Amino acid sequence: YFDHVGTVKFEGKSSTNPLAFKFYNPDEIILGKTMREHLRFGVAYLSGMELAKARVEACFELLNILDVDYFCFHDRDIAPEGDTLQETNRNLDEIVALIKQHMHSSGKKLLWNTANMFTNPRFVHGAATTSNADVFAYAAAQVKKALDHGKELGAENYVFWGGREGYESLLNTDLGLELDNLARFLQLAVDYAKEIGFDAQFLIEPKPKEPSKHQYDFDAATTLQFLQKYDLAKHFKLNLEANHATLAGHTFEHELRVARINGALGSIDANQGDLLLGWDTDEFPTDLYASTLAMYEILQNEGGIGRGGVNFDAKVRRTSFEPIDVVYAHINGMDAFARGLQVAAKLIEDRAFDNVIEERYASFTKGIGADIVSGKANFHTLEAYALQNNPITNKSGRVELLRSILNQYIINV
Amino acid sequence: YFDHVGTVKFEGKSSTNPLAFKFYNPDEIILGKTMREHLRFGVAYLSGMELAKARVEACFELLNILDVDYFCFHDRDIAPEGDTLQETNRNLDEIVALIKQHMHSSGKKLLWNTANMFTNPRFVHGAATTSNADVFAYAAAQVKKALDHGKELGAENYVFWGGREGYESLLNTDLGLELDNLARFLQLAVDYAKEIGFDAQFLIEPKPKEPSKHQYDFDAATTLQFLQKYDLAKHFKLNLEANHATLAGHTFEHELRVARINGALGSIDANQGDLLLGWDTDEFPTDLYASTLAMYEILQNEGGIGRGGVNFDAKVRRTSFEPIDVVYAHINGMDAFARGLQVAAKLIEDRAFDNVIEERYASFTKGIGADIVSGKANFHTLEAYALQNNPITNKSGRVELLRSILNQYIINV
Amino acid sequence: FDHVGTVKFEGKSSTNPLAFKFYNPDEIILGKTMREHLRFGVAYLSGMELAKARVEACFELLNILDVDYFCFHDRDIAPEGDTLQETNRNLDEIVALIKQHMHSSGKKLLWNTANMFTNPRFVHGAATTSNADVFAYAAAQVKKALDHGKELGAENYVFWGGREGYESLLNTDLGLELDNLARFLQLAVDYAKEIGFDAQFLIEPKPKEPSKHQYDFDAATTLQFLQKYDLAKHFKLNLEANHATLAGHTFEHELRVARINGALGSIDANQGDLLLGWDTDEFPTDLYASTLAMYEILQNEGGIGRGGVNFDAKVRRTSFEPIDVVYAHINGMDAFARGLQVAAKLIEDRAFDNVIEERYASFTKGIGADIVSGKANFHTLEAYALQNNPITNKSGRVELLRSILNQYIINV
Amino acid sequence: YFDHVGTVKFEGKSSTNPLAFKFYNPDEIILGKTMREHLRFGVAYLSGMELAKARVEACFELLNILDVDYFCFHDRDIAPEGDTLQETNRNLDEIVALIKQHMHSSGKKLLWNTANMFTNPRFVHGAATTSNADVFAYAAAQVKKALDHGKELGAENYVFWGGREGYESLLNTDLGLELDNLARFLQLAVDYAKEIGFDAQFLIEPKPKEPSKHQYDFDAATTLQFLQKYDLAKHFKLNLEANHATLAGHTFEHELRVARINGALGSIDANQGDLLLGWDTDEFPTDLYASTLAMYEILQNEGGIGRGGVNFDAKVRRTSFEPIDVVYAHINGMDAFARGLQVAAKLIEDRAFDNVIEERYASFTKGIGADIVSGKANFHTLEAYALQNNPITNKSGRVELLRSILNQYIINV
Ligand SMILES: [Ca+2]
Ligand SMILES: [Ca+2]
Ligand SMILES: [Ca+2]
Ligand SMILES: [Ca+2]
Ligand SMILES: [Ca+2]
Ligand SMILES: [Ca+2]
Ligand SMILES: [Ca+2]
Ligand SMILES: [Ca+2]
Ligand SMILES: [Ca+2]
Ligand SMILES: [Ca+2]
Ligand SMILES: [Ca+2]
Ligand SMILES: [Ca+2]
Repeated sequence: YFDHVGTVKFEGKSSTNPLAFKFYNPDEIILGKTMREHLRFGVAYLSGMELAKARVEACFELLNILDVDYFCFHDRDIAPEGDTLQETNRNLDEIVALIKQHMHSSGKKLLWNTANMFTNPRFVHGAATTSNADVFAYAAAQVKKALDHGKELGAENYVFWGGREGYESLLNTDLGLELDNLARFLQLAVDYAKEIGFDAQFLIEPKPKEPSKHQYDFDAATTLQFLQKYDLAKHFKLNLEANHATLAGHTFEHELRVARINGALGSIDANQGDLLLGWDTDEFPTDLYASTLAMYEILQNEGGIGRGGVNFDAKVRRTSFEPIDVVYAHINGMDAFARGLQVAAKLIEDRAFDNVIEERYASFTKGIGADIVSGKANFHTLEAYALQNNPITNKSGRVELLRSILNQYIINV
Repeated sequence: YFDHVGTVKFEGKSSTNPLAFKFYNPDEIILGKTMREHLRFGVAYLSGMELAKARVEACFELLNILDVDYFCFHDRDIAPEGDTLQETNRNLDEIVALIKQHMHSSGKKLLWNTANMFTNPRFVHGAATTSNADVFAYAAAQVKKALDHGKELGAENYVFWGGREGYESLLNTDLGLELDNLARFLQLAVDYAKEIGFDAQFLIEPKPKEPSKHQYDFDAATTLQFLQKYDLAKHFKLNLEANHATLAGHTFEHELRVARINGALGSIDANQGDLLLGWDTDEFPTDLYASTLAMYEILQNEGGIGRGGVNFDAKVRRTSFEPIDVVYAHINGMDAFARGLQVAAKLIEDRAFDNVIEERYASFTKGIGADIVSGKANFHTLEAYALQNNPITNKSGRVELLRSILNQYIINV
Repeated sequence: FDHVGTVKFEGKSSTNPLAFKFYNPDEIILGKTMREHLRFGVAYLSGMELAKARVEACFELLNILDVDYFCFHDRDIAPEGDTLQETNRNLDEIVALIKQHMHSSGKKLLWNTANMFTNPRFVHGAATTSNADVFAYAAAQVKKALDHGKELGAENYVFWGGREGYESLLNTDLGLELDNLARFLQLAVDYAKEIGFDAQFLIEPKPKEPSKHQYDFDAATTLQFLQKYDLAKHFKLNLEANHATLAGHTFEHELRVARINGALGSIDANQGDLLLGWDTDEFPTDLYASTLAMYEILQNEGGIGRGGVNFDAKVRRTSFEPIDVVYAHINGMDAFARGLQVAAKLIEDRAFDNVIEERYASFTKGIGADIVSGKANFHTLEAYALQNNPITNKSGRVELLRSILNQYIINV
Repeated sequence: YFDHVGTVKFEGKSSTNPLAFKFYNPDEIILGKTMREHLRFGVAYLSGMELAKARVEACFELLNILDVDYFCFHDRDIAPEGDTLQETNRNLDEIVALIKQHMHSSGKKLLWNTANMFTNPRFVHGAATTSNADVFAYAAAQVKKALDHGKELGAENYVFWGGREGYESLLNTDLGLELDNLARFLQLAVDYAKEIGFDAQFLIEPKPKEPSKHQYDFDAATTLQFLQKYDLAKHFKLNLEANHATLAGHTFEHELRVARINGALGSIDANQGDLLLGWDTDEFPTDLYASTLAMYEILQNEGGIGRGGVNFDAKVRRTSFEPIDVVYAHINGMDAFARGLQVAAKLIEDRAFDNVIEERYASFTKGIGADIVSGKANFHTLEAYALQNNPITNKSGRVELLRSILNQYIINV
């Protein structure tokens, strides 16, 4: 299906073969784990049911071409809807059965599945946050079925994403009812997963906007505020998508670090936006700064990426319409994140940033700084200290110095 | 001296007097309350101490010119630093006593005061989130003094703003330590206000960025996430500044509604940015959509603006450098928000929006929708409902219709 | 449209949702009726059966709204065939039905255009394509549209951004693409001359979307291109409000730049959302933007001239009932009619012009007159400044002027 | 004084010396020319006259530390104003005499000088586009003096920059008069340079905004529209500043290519913005994509950078306040652009992009495409060709392929 016989192999950074990896060596050992284990790369997923069966075959062909172990899918992208909900689910069941056998034969694993509650017109007002309770019931039936399929196929995570949960205008929005109903829907899904013994990690993917004016899981901190408010934080981690970070006005590594220090870095969608375009372009990730600094955050996460992966939720350019461009595009993104891993790991091993940070904040490990951190110091004792009028000498933050190191490691590692 | 003898007075929407209110009639009653009480307008603040005393005289002259009942100040904006912290506080105490005098003779009240921990170079790395423990101690001494002065002058609120609390680069940032230390600082402040019996409402003002790349209290939701995480939410509401809403990628009314439904709409700074400029211009508020929709949110807040007010944290344009421009600018903003109050109050009384919202979400007050809201319905019963395959018919959201009504009321109320 | 009658003016107090609150087509404003000031335009089963039905729905909507002008794109009014010949046969057949409807209903064609955006052949652009075969098809399509524009009496003809730009400079021959864009536009000019097509040629700037950069980025950038290639004498601009803010400008900025360069040809009335980086094409509702747009248009030579105020806008995705098309045009028609009322009174009252006159009075006398005349040079200006006479600037009065704007929007 | 002493020297990519160039080897020959000549790096430029004289010393000390051959200055940055214009020019002349001798003894060259008509409050409304003719006269006297000084010191270019030439609001702007006066002023300057024999390349620096809402030289194409309209294009090239390109919504390499194909790539100011911050941050350039692609456009320019240079119009971060950070910051930017030159030259030498472009547009060098370029093809004949209905087959744009190549050369060159 992809104009490409054979598999893409690692050929080193000097190779001029456009169908070879320059940096992704799956077997390269980095800090005691292989690149394959560090990155856990995932790949995204005639008419009617015949087109669907052919899509199955093409998905696993591509997984074999790229030597990728993990895939993801949305229900409505693997099978067409029927004339009833029953027939929709029969069509899905049939295609799931084909996928399950391919997974067994090929040894491929389901990183996550999800429900597409975005495409069909019934979701024009959203799904959980719809104004039409009939749509909420259909959305529950659809996610119910998707949790069944996630359990059947052994999904390691299950994703809820922004779709159409937000608003076009606050003028016609009952904000409390929509947010309450979102929280009800998510808890109902948690209840159902527990009842069927589905032990995948639940993930929410923040997205700030597009196609809606505002979408409720705006960024990591906004989603965490909602999760904490509704007693859902214990059930959900975040699926962080690079382009959605920058759409929200943050760097990717900002979202990742916020997620990390709240125990909620669950998985990533590796792509990139165009910061001069206010929409979500979902380009395959090529920026070596973004991939280096993303893997820097991931490598410090408990268990690294953990049960998540580096998932290529990305779109070939409109002008890269040939089948082979799908292979070129993944090679672009896989080599960019493999280089990012190499560079990040060496930055971490050399404490290239950590030693500067240790020195920056050293005052909080001695004297009055230690007393602040320990809780001994209060406004009375801090004032008495400052009333000594000891000269205050700040230290440079060395931003340009560190930026030179980042450039040096990107090139030299 | 503002080149202006006497008071600005209401002269109706027909007046061509540039130094007269066209819409702010302080005694006009709207829904059982005067404009004065709805809006609770606030105004925000030779060398050395003589320049400082002159500035006090100019501030209360302006309060009298504008017939404004409330003012705000920052400590380092009202008095110069001395050669020691002791002398800085002596200078500040002397000016605070001159302010207390003018409050006596004029009856004007302190809406809030705050510590300016932005201007002096000791705060280059921040205040609570500084890398230098000596700066943390100075910041504590400064806020301790400001809480004393707030108590002494009867401040109804006390504001913490995000001046230097954030980062220039995550490369050199110990994020967890900075946020832990910000939470420690705010809790120490809470402790001290309780010890001295300072009963003002504590407020945090979100700001997403500028001057720094990222500032931690990015928007209402992000600040609420931090407050909830560190058990501080019970002590703080938000001071919402309109320009900071749009700088964060939200409308002002979005930030206000989010705060409102989390019980955290404490006060507002009334200004406006330029959405084509990304840098916090703090212009006086002139946009009648923004003022109407801000007042629409405030009127539905418990107690209206409550102990807060509509505070003109705004700057005349660089090209409006004459004294009289300060009066023109305030008339601009006071009339904009008075018109917004009139229009919003009639939109609420007529239920121009509430009737469309009521009909939009009516399905959640009966049938399967009521069972969703009550918790009776789960995935099993919702699926059984959806499996009936009853046709789903959504209703239009009528955005353009409501925008017509908004235009009509802004013009015709 | 689930609304059989005609929408009429019922004044500002009316609570009829299907009535104009500000657009009174007959109201006289500075010697001209609202109808002729604004020249409102409306922008336009399977296969040919669906095509014919859409013609009927178009003119049904023109009658509901009492609108005199319409626009269309060729590929939006007729389906393609299995050959170019068949595509033009389908197109000709629908054009014949539109012409009869124009005669019977009295409606006029503001402009037509060629849609060289949808079909996959234009993936790399039309005039700026990398594939010469596509350039040829593009020329054939515009040729046919110039013929239909002549046949239907189009007062303008529009070239718009579509796919003329780049996704990446890494693979772009910029000089060739711009040279070919100019070649294509000249050929079009050559052909309009042959058949006696007299309509005003217009270029619509768009800075980006779907592409990373589109070459007619804004008014000034398109003007730089037209001047470089000796095409400025043949083209004016079709200015769309959303494209101004997408380019980082206010709509009134683009309108004034176009106006002082004699290139304000026509407008597409809509609005974006300045918090969303994409071209939302909402029906215009912002009274500031509509007031200040009509302020610029009223000062253009002949007002909007041969152009019009064309509602190139889409209903919200959540406004999916037929009646919402009517509600949305009422929203935008009333917003721009109010804009005209306020702008005309501001102009009549010289509310801004008197302030501008005083602001720059220094350039009508003394050393300022010698600067303007060309008499003053660096030598005589230095001698003047070396007198060290005090410089006293005057306030720009921006906050004062904004209060006036608010007052007129509410009061006129 | 810069805490350094000695010269920064090249130590190669593996050095761990923070005070050594890792990529800038001034003597390395690349396509027949040294790095030093390719890049022509430029560096930017007690109270009263004593502080001014100390600044002269510190400037040339830094030029010797960095081994940089070119510098720039603004008149009001090198000498304080006097109590009269005569005194201002006497102060300026005295400092210019000191700089002239330093240039002779040190062998450093003046890349460009300019007039600062931004700081003093007389320019609150602008300079050439002021509303006050008295200010226009002062502006004329100041530029006249700067052209005198530029000729005396042998400036190779002379810069006009954005300052406050724009508007705060169109409500109070006579746009035609301001633009006419801008053109008059620039022609007066051209006249005067001719009269004194000043042979430097005149340059205009585009800037879209900040501090003003709109600045007239918005970007390259907008400035070119102005230069063509007023018959000034024959006299001016552009000084392209990287942060101003992105502030205007363009990439830096876009502005450079637009300048280059219009004969107007005169010089550059090498810095970078933050595309998530809406204001002009003027950070030292570190992004290897931006520096690579900028040197890519420059190397294809007639004569490369020509009489211009790669000028570091950049500011150290607020938090990098130690003197040594100035050295670290230039090492960061000089190594970034030296690496950019290495990578760009090999990309150009290998025709890594040019061969893909040659094939992409091959259709225009034969058949109907040649008739199009030749002018022979017209609408009648192109339609005849299209009416044969021959299959249209487009070829992929290969963007992801090309991005992989860019990444590979950045690492491997
Ligand atoms: Ca909603
Ligand atoms: Ca996306
Ligand atoms: Ca995703
Ligand atoms: Ca910090
Ligand atoms: Ca502000
Ligand atoms: Ca504030
Ligand atoms: Ca192109
Ligand atoms: Ca558009
Ligand atoms: Ca348009
Ligand atoms: Ca101006
Ligand atoms: Ca700059
Ligand atoms: Ca510059």
